[PDB]
Amino acid sequence: SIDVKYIGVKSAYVSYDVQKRTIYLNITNTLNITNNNYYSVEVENITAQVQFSKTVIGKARLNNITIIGPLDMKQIDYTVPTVIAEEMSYMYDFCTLISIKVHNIVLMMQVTVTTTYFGHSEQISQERYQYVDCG
Amino acid sequence: SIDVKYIGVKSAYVSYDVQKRTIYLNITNTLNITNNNYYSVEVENITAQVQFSKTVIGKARLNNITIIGPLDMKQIDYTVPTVIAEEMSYMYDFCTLISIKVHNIVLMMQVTVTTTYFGHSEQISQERYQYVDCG
Amino acid sequence: SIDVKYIGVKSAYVSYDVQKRTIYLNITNTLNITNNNYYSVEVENITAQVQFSKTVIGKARLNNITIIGPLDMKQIDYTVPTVIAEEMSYMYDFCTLISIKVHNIVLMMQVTVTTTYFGHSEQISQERYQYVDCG
Repeated sequence: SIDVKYIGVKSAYVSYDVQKRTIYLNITNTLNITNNNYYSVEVENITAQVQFSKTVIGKARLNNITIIGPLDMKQIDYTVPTVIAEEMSYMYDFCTLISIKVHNIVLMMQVTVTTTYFGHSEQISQERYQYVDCG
Repeated sequence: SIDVKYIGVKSAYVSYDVQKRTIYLNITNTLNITNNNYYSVEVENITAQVQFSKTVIGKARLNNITIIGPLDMKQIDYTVPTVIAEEMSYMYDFCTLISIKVHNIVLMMQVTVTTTYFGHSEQISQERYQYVDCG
Repeated sequence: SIDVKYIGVKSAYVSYDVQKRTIYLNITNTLNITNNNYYSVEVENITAQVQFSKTVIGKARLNNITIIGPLDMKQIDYTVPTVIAEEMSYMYDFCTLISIKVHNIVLMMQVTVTTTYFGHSEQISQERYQYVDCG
């Protein structure tokens, strides 16, 4: 990868930015640029590539075979009872949360059992996260 | 990888930035640039690449075979009972949280059982995180 | 990898930045740059690469075979009971948290059982983290 940048606020080549309650008087500028970028990414000069796969079974006897794939889940349990009794009193709540399995991002590729691969593979993730905000 | 940058606020080539309650008077500037970037990334000169895979079974007897994949889960349990009794009193809450399995990012690649791979593979993650904010 | 930089606030080539309550008067500047960058990353001159894999089973007898993958979980348990009784009194809370298995980032690659690999592999992670903020 090339130039995978995360900028918090602002990005530029040249910036003359002026913000607040300042004062200019008689400012002069100038700029001369000769930029050039000969990207030559991910090029191939191949004569004979032979991917392959096979299986040969002869005079065999096979019984009770099991091939699971990854990331299984079984017999899980969640129990979040919230009981509230009360009598002749005073209560008050604010910004109460109960969270179970709260996802944000799930990126999956080549999640297989068998995988012959030739080439490139990328996974990029840029974000600004904030779960709870109260006051 | 090339140029994987995380900038907190601001990024530039040249920056003349002026912020607050300042004073300019008779400023002069100038710039002469000859930038150039001959990226030649990830190039191939291959004559004969032969990926492969196979299996040969002959006059065999196989019984009760099991091949799990990675990242299994079984018989897990969570129990978060929240009971509140009360009598002739006063209560008050603010910014109360109960979190179970709160994910943000999950990036998975080539999560397999068998994997023949030829080439490149990347995984980039840039972020600004903040879970709880109260007051 | 090349140029994997984490900058807290600001990044530049040249910076003339002026912030607050300052005073300029009759400033002069000048700049002459001849930058150049001949990246030649990850190049290949290969004549014959032969990845491979195989299995041959003959006149065999195999019984009760098990091949788990990595990162299993079994019979786990969590028990966080929160009981509150009260009588003729006064209570008060603020910014109370109960967290169980709170993830932020999970990056996984080539999490396999078998893996023939030829090439490159990267995993980059840049972040600014903050869990709880109260007051």
